[PDB]
Amino acid sequence: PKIHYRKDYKPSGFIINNVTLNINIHDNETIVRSVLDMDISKHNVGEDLVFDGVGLKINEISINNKKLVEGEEYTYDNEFLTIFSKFVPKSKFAFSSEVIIHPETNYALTGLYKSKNIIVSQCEATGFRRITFFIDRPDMMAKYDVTVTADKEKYPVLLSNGDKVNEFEIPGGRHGARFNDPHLKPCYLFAVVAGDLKHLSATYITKYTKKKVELYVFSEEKYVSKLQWALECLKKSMAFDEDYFGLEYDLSRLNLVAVSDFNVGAMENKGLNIFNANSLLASKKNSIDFSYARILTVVGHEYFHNYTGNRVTLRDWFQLTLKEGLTVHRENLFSEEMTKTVTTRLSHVDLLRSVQFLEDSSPLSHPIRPESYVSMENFYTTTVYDKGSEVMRMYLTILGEEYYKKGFDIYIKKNDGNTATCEDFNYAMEQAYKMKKADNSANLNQYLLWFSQSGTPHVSFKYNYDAEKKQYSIHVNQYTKPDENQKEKKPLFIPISVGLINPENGKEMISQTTLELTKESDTFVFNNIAVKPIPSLFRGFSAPVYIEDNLTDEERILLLKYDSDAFVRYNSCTNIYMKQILMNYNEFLKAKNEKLESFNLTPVNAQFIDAIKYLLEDPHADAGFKSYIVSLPQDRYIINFVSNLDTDVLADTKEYIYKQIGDKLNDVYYKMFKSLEAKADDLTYFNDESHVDFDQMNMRTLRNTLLSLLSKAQYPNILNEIIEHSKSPYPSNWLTSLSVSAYFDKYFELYDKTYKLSKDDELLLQEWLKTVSRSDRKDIYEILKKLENEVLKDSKNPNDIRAVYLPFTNNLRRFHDISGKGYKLIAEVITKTDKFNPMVATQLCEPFKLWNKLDTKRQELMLNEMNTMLQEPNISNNLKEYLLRLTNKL
Ligand SMILES: CC(C)C[C@H](NC(=O)NCc1ccccc1Cl)C(=O)NO
Ligand SMILES: [Mg+2]
Ligand SMILES: [Mg+2]
Ligand SMILES: [Mg+2]
Ligand SMILES: [Zn+2]
Repeated sequence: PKIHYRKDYKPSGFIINNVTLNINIHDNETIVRSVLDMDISKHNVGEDLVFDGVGLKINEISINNKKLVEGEEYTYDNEFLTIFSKFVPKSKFAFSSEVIIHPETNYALTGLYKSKNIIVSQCEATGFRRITFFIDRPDMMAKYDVTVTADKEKYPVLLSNGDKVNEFEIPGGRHGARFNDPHLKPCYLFAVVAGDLKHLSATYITKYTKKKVELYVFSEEKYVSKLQWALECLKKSMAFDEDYFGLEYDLSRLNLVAVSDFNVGAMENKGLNIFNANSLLASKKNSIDFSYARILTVVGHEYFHNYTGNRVTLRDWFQLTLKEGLTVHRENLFSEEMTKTVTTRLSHVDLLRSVQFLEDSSPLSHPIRPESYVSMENFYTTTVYDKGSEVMRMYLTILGEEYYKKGFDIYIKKNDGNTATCEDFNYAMEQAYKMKKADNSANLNQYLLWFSQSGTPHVSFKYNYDAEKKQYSIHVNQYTKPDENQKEKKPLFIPISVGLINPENGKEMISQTTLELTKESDTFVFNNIAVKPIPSLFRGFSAPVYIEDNLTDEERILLLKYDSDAFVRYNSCTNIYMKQILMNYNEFLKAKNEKLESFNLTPVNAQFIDAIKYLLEDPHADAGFKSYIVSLPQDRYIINFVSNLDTDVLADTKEYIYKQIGDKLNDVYYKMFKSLEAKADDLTYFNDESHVDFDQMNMRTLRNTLLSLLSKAQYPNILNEIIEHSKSPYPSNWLTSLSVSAYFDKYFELYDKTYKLSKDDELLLQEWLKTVSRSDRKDIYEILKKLENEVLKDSKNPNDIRAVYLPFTNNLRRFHDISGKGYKLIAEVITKTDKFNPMVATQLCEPFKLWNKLDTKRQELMLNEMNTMLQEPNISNNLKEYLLRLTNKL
C-alpha cells in the first residue's frame, strides 16, 4: 500500500488564490467548469504541477487560455493530473478545466451525489477531487465563486457556500444561482446542494456587534415539519458560543440541509452545513427521545466547527484531532449546559470507556495525532474524536474556566484565517498555564505526549491514614502498556480531580482539588484530615484512563450512596459490577473447561443490592442516574478486562447477575415503573418542537429500562403492562414495547402493530429496524432474513443498512454463535457494501475490532472471515488498509 507519514509534511510549491466554478447539472451528467487563479510559492523548485482528480472525464484543460494535450503537456491516470514543469508558468497563471461527472450513479456519497431527489456534495476529506481538479489538501486555502445551474422544475433551490449574489433564468427551463464565499477556505469545506427543498427560517441578532443573521433549515417537502427542533438548537449553539467563548457567526446567512443518504452524522461546510436526516429531523409524534439529544449535539458540533475547523483550519490531516477533538469538547460542554443532567457527561464517559478503550487495546490502536496513513478516512475514529475531546477537556481541568478561556482566545485569535497544528494549540494553553502559575518557567512540554503516545494509561492507588497526625496520603502510579507505536511508554501529565468523603457521615472533607501527576508515581499528602476518608478519585472522569481505585466494595457502596460527584458514584457502582463479573465469569469458565458436574457461584453483594434499592426509592435522586445503576456495564467495557473471552460464558454471567438482583428488587422495579408513569409520560411540551425536558426524557429511559428488566424476568402479569405501553403517544415507549415483548408470544403481533405505525416515516422506519435487530429473540437469524427480503431489499441507504445489522452485532449470545454464522453474515454485508460505499463497509467492520480478545475458536472464525474479505477482488483501499492493520499485517 501507498503510505503518507506525518514527518514528511512539506508546504506546496504552488498557491491557489481563487476558484471560480460553474456546475451545470443535467439529467444524465454534470459538467464542471473551473478556473483556478494560481501562483508559484516560495517553496517551488520547478516541479511538475500535479493535481488530484479522481474519476473525472476531461473535456478540456488550459493554462492562460493555451489548450494542453494528453501525452504532450499533461498525463492523467484517473487519480492525478500531471502538468509537465515546462508548461507550468513561473508567475501568476490561470488553470482552466472542464470535466464531466455523474452524481446520479455516485453511491459512495463522497464528491457530488444524488440523495433521493437532492443533488449534494461531501468533500471532507478527499471528495473535492471527485468534483474537479485541485491540490486537494487543507493547507491550500482559496476564495470561491460558485455558479450552479439546473432544471428549475426539478431543482428550484440552489445553494453554495456564502452570499447569493445573483439568480437568473436560462433558456430551456433552466436557472442559475451564483454564490461568493468571502472567507478563505480549504476545499474540504466546499459544498453545493440542488433540490426541491422546503425550509423554516428565523433571524438571529449577534450579541456583541448586533449583526442580523438569517438562519435557514431545509429538507424535502415530506419532512419540512421535522425541522423545528434543529432550528432551535442552532439558536442555542450560536448563543452558547457567544456566551462562553465570545464568538459570533461571520456571514449574513447560515443554511442547514437534511439529506437521506449520508455516510456519517453531518458536515460543517462554511455557511452550508449538511446533515444525515437522522441527525437533523425529528417530531415528537414520530421520533424516539434520543433523536432530540442527537440533533442537539450534531447541530452544535457543526456550528462550533465554524471557528474550530473553519476560521482556524488544519495544516494537514495528521492534525485532524485539533478540529475534531476540540469541536467534540465544545459540543460536550454545550450539551452538558443545555441538558443540565448528569447523565450527559456519563453517556460521554460510557462511550469512551467502551468503544474508545477497545480500539486503544486493539491492533488499530493509534495516538490522537497519527504518524501515518494510507486512506485518511480510516482516521476518523473514536480515538481522534472522543479521546481527543478528553485531551482537549483536560486543559480546562488543569487551567480552570478563566485561564482556559484565556488560552483558547489566544489560540483562536493568533491563528484566525489560517492553518494550525496541535503544537499551536498546546502553545496557547501553555501561555495560559504560565499566567495561572505566575511563572514564566512553567511549561506543557510533557502534555504533547497526549498527542503522540497511544494506548490508555492505567492509574492505581494506595492509601494510608495516620490518626495521631490527622494525615492522609494517596500514592499514585501510572502505567501505559507498550504497543506497536511505542515500545517504551513515558509518563503523562494526568490531572486527578479528587475529594475526600467522611465514611461516618458521608460529607466532604476537603475543597475539591486537582492533583497534577507528572511522574510515573507520586504520593500526595493531606493534613487536617480528621478521620480516615474514602477517596473520591477522578471526579468528572478527569483524565482518559483505566482507574484502579483499590477500594473495598463496602467503601464503593458508601461513595455510590453519599459522594457528590456523579461520575465517581457511577464508577464505584461500575467497579462493584466488574469485580462480580470477573469472579462469576472465572467460576463459569472453570466449570465449563473442567466439565464439572457441580460448582459454586459467588453471590452478588447483598449490601450493594440494598444500596441500589435505597437509591431507586429516593424520589429526589436522579432518574437518568438510576438507569445507569440497574444496568450492567456494556459488553465492550467488560471485554477490556478479559483475555480469551468466551462470549457464551459472559452471557451466562450477566444473566446470573441480573437474576440475582431482580430476585431481590423486581417488586421495587414494578412499583417504580408504575409510580413514574404520571411525570414521565406527561404531555407538557408535546406540541413544542423548540423545548425538551431532558429530566422527563430520563424518566422515560428509566421506565423503559425497568420494563426490560421485568420482562426478561417474566414478572407476573407484566404482559399487560407491555400492551398498555404500546398505546403510548411516545415512540420511545411504543418501540420499547416491541423489544421487551421479545420474551412473549405477543412479539409478532407487536412487530406488526409497530411496523404499521413506523412504515410511512423514513426515519421512524429505520428506528423500527433497529428495534427489531436488537430484539432478544432466539429466531433472530430468521427475523434478519425477513428484514432483508421484506424491508431492506437492495437499499443503498447507509441508514437502512446500519439499522438492520449493527444492533444485531451487539447481541452477545447470537452474533457470537460458535458456528461463526454471525461472523459470516456480517462479512457478506461488508463485502457487498464495499462495492459501492467503502466508508460504510469499514463502519460495518466494527464488530471485528475485538477479534484478538476472544476465545481461540472465535478468533479463528473471525480471522477466517477477515482474510476472506481481504481476498475480495477490487477491495477498496479503505477496507483493505483497515483489515490489514486489524489483522497485524500493516
Ligand atoms: C459525523 C461525524 C461522525 C463525522 C463528521 N465528519 C465527516 O463528515 N467527515 C467525512 C468522513 C467521515 C467518516 C469517514 C471518512 C470521512 Cl472522509 C464530523 O466531524 N462533522 O463535523
Ligand atoms: Mg466519473
Ligand atoms: Mg457527540
Ligand atoms: Mg429510502
Ligand atoms: Zn466534526
